[PDB]
Amino acid sequence: SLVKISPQVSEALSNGRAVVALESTIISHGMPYPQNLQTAKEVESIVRENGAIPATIAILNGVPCIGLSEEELERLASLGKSVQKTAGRDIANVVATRGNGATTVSATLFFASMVGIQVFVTGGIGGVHRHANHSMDISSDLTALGRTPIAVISAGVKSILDIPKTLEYLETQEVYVAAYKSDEFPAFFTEKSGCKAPSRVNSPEDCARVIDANMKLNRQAGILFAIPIPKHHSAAGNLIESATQRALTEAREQNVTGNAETPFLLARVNELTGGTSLAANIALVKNNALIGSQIAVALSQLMLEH
Amino acid sequence: SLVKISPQVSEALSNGRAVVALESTIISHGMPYPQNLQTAKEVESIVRENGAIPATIAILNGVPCIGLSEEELERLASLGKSVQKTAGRDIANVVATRGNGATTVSATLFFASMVGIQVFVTGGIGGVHRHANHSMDISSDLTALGRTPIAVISAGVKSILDIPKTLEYLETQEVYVAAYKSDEFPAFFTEKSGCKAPSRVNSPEDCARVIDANMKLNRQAGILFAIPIPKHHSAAGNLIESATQRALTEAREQNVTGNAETPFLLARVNELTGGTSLAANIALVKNNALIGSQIAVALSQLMLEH
Amino acid sequence: SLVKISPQVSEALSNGRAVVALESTIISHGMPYPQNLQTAKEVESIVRENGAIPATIAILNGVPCIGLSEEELERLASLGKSVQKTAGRDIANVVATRGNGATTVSATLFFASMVGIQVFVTGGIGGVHRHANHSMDISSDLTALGRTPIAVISAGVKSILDIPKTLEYLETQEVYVAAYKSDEFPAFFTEKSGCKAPSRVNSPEDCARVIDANMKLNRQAGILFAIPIPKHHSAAGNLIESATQRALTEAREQNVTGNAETPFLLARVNELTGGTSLAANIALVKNNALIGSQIAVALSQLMLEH
Ligand SMILES: [Mn+2]
Ligand SMILES: [Mn+2]
Ligand SMILES: [Mn+2]
Repeated sequence: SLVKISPQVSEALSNGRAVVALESTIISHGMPYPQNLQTAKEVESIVRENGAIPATIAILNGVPCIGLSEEELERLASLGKSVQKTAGRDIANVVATRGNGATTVSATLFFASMVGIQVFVTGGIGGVHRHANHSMDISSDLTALGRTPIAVISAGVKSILDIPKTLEYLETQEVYVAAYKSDEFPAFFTEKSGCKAPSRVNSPEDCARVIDANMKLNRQAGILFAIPIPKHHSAAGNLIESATQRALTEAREQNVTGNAETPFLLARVNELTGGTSLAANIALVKNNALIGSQIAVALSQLMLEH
Repeated sequence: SLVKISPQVSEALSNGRAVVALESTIISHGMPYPQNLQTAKEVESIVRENGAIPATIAILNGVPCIGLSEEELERLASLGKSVQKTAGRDIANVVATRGNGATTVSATLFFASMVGIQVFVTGGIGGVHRHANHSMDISSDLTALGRTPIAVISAGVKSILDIPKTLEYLETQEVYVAAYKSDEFPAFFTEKSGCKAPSRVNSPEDCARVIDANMKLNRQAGILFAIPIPKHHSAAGNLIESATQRALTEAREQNVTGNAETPFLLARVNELTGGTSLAANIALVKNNALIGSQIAVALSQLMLEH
Repeated sequence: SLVKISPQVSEALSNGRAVVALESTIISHGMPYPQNLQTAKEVESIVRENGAIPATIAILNGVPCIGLSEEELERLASLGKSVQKTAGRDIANVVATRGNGATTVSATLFFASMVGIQVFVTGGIGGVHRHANHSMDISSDLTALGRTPIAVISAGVKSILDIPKTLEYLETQEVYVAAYKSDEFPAFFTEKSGCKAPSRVNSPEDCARVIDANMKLNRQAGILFAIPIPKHHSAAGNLIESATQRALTEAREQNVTGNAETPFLLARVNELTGGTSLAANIALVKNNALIGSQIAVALSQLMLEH
């Protein structure tokens, strides 16, 4: 009764119809207003055009909202960076303080699974940070997915993170990880992570069959589908990856360590590449929304045929 | 039906009244009998005077007891160090062998949450040990709190442990961590850990609002509130911290490693400081009982107003 | 309705009678057909002779089977190595693709616990790999047991793995670990791991009392019983351990690291020792089946006496 579900989303959920959850970060960190709103509308339209209902999730004035109205999407967008970045562990505090929160992967998948949404489209997922051996800095996204039965549709893991260790951690958490139409696990900006995909899926229908099986089994762990960046944005992605490897090199040369390591890398990449990173992120989210919506629709067919 | 709940505690729980869980360690390792009993009575009295019901938890002759009678508290106290230190994973064995067990944070929070107690007052919580990178020695307290929806009221984490890594681990487990009336996460004996508080709460009512939100959301992860040592015991705490840093230094100089590392540190500190450590621990538990009881009462008001 | 339970197993479960779960690996990697089938029959017969019902678990043509018919055991055995090694996170994919899967400890304990089987006999359990500090390579067996209330009957952990870190990890996951009739935690092939047992049990009845307590408490974490290799196979085990320590030495000398480390060790041991490893594994599984069946029967008595 604390959570507000939009009528479009609740009616779809009642009848087993396709719903795609979305997080509130394309909005809080996009282009200058009202361009971030326009991007959010464009992503929701991709979901709608493919036959699913988009369920953008955010917290507004302490109210968790699953499915946003036009007014709510506008309000969220005009707030811009002023919203609290809200991980799962932050939800109760944002509710208690009646704040506005843009939910991360861990928080969004909590709310999506709470109400029975099976497919959550994101950009990337958090992971094991570089030099986690000394810091233990590991995203709660990985824990959350290990104990929430939901499918996350991502473009992989950023090379700023430790991708091999992220994959190992996901194995240990019992998360099924599959690359989409590839034997290589994608990094976010490049298809080349250097890591073999632990498993492979080749169509939205393949994906839906795995989700359907997971639901029928009542497993409490989730699924990560990783969709490699489209070749039409490989130039933008390759630029970011080149800048990232340069930043990593400069970081080593200047002995940047500890809590300053990750923010230094992020900082240096933006100077070299400006807006191309956001452009790549938007292209990735839009690709994930397309394939994620097809997965959700294929799943609703399997559910109908039960 | 295995667990025995005292009539005072069960009647309070039936009516949504304030209850504070307590562990059985102030007793098993306090001053010489009957001084450890007197300390336990003093802590329970602080809870009672503030309008809550104290629920001390222990296992006696294989019977988990939630809420102790006068006879039971006396019996437990006279046993002294003879009781098994009982972590969550030890409970079944202590029950099976019909033993006596003093429950740790992980075991106490299991029993407290089992019966619907929302607030558990402790001294400190276990954590990531120093050089866990080589040992993986990490307290089950952290795991337990990550999957039990209960608030633990603590004075932070001892500097004998690795506080930065403990904080990271708690983030990954989706535990909401907040310092009380400070931007700094407290170490146990000193307010100065060197780590920023990941979040802050400024009153018992703030705390209760977070717990209330967590309950309404049906989140399965818990909450750590960390209350800095009162200035009136900072001298005792500073002495312990000084002795701890000296022991850490001597440990490095004598290359103490592995399973001998943590017990060496504990051993050296006691020689230098004698009884002041226990005095500091008692002051901390009594402070946590005061604030914890106020939190529990404020929470019972929120629940009444639902 | 996706899972097929044999009539013998379902009738036993309905009436609280002794059932022992078994995994499908003695079969997929045993002696040349039909010798692997004969070994599987021999293990099931040990369970039957001791008064319990054997429940071998596998996935055949996408159907999870709990309890195999004569035809199914034969079919599984004739498939040999062609079956997918199926961890818990792989189950949904094997079901979705209608494949054949030999379930590992993590997958088998999921299915066993799903239907109410309390005792699962295996050979060994997976663990923390050597140099996990750099790789984070850790078996999902440990996670799975930390959140599944079932008893696993094993002969310990292989010295190819990092046994001290595996024990620490199990503590953190809240898994009760006990050595059978010893103060030393067994390695798989040798009773000498160099690690003290965190706890000890001295009879099948002791084991059953712990399981019974765990069930009554409704704890969601499981139990690992580790049974040291019988002295009558210590020569075979000692040979394997000697070969393992030699392989470890050669690995260090040739600087084998990363993802090549574990497979190199496994590879070298087989060249030096040929079939004695399988012989030792079979002896261990058969010993675990004997004691595991006694535990299951003793537990069914406790349940009858409730
Ligand atoms: Mn982090
Ligand atoms: Mn420990
Ligand atoms: Mn592994």
